Amino acid sequence: APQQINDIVHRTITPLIEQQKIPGMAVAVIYQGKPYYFTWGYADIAKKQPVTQQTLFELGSVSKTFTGVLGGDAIARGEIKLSDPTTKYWPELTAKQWNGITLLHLATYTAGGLPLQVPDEVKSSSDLLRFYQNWQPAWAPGTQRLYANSSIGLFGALAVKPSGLSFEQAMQTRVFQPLKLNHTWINVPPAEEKNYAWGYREGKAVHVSPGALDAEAYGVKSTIEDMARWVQSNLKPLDINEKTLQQGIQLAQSRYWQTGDMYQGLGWEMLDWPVNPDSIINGSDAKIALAARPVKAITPPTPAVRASWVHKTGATGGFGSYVAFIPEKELGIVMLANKNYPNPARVDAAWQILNALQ
Ligand SMILES: *[B]([O])([O])[C]([N]C(=O)[C]C1=[C][C]=[C]S1)C1=[C][C]=[C][C]=[C]1
Ligand SMILES: [K+]
Repeated sequence: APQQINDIVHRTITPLIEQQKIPGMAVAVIYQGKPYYFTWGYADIAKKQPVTQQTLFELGSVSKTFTGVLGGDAIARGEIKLSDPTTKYWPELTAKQWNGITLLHLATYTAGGLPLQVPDEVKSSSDLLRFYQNWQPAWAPGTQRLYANSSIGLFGALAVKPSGLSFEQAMQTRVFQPLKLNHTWINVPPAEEKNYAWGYREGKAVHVSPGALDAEAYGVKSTIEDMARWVQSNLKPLDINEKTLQQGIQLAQSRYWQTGDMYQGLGWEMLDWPVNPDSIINGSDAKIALAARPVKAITPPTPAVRASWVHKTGATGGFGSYVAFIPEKELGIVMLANKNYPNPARVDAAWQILNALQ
């Protein structure tokens, strides 16, 4: 690798791993559009398996960027519209609080305070309908943002209904396969288990447990190579040959709502660049508090702005992920770890690397 990239990555990441006691980590830097890869430590401490470029990590909520792009692809195909009422795709949702809640609201966490998590007791399709029917919004639609797996999760499930495919099949056929993400999975096949890192929580090896709307909200596993390819695809959507997928990516980085310095896309979140990491932390879900924030509608949404810091954090019980990129600089980073360590530390490291290289 170019020595400047080698140096800033190692000089940043080695102390981060020490500070945070991270067992294993993989990083990719995308510079002038080429990926450069770095690995440290262990995918499996007990079996002494190193992190490699082929190691699978749980992306956690970075999965929402795939969900948002898959939804964008469905809009581009003319299967759904973000202006559609939720009830067009789920007419069984007859409770009157749903009147006025659109797919846009679900996708962007603005439906009125859908909860963060779907309860563990929701096990069946019947259970899931009961949950949404019984939910009482705190706020009118389109007035406050409250980050929520139950919101964008439901968006993903509904978005694929016109296709006639399961969510997983749709993601595979319409996003993973066209982009050559051949080691990216909603369900890790047995053949790939040799690559699947363990997550570590309180020093115990753990993997994400099944849950309602898991695929849609937090269920993707991927390698550093495929994640670098995902960043490249999102940096340069005009190089994508499949027209609806190119359009979908563009829709997911459109700016739909503003809160403070932050703009909400479909899965992706964005700020204007230049921006400093304290302002990114407070302008994002990377902060340690669960924040209800009033939002301003961007009427109509601003198309994807090249001068942006585009990012997403993710976690599972045992993993912590971060992706950020700046389109007008052809520059991005992926950080995958098998420990859920504090978000500000992720952003700090990412910014330190990208600002050195831009
Ligand atoms: B995401 O913001 O990373 C999301 N992830 C998950 O819900 C997956 C997890 C399973 C167990 C622990 S995290 C998230 C939302 C709200 C709280 C934490 C993580
Ligand atoms: K599920």
